[PDB]
Amino acid sequence: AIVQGHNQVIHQYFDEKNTSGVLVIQTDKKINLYGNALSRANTEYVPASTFKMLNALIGLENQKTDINEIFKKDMTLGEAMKLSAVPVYQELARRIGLDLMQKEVKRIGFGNAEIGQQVDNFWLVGPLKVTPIQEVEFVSQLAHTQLPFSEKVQANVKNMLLLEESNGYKIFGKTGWAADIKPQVGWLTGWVEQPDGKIVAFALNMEMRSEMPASIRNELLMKSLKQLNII
Ligand SMILES: *C(=O)[C@H]([C@@H](C)O)[C@H]1C[C@@H](SCC/N=C\N)C(C(=O)O)=N1
Repeated sequence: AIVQGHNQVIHQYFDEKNTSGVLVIQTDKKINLYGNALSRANTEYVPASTFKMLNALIGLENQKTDINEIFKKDMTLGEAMKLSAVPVYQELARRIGLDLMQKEVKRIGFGNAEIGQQVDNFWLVGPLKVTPIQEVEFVSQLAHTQLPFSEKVQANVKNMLLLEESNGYKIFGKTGWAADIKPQVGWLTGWVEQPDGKIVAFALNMEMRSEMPASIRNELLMKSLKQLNII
């Protein structure tokens, strides 16, 4: 059920950036693998900023914040979803607390579900790790309102993840970059809502280097989605 797709062209997209990457695509429970390092799909990596999605779900579900709260630029949880915003989501993680965080991460079963003893950095340097296949499954469940959280909480977090609209397609997702571990890990995890309402989920995972532009992840994602006729 998890197979290499028609990967002739996309393999070369990653080769031209001289790095190792995988793109996982999930349609209705069919998963296909693309890129030039397909073994990455079942390899565990720190989630980095992609964990903000689950942090937000947990914080909103447990009424540790709400979508209108202004965190002292002064900004909301949703505004902070796009930005670096280490202070907002670190503050939210401290409000949740280590015990509730570990309980929720175990209930969701996210990755290896281990968060250690420091509630405000376990997603960046370990010990929490997750595979790209696990990330695409998680975000597919979010997109379909199938996670075990309030429907309204899931809708509110989805609304924070809109990256852009084009020609009737909506692209939702979340970037991550673990720059302080070696090798560095880059993420772009999300989904496409096609004009007729169909959902196609993706998880891009690649080795980063410090000279790369952050936009390299979106660049590779968009050219691959176009080649696959997903957009
Ligand atoms: C999450 O992955 C990042 C922080 C919150 O941990 C957040 C910030 C930027 S990375 C900043 C450094 N750039 C290169 N080393 C980011 C991202 O671009 O995905 N996410």
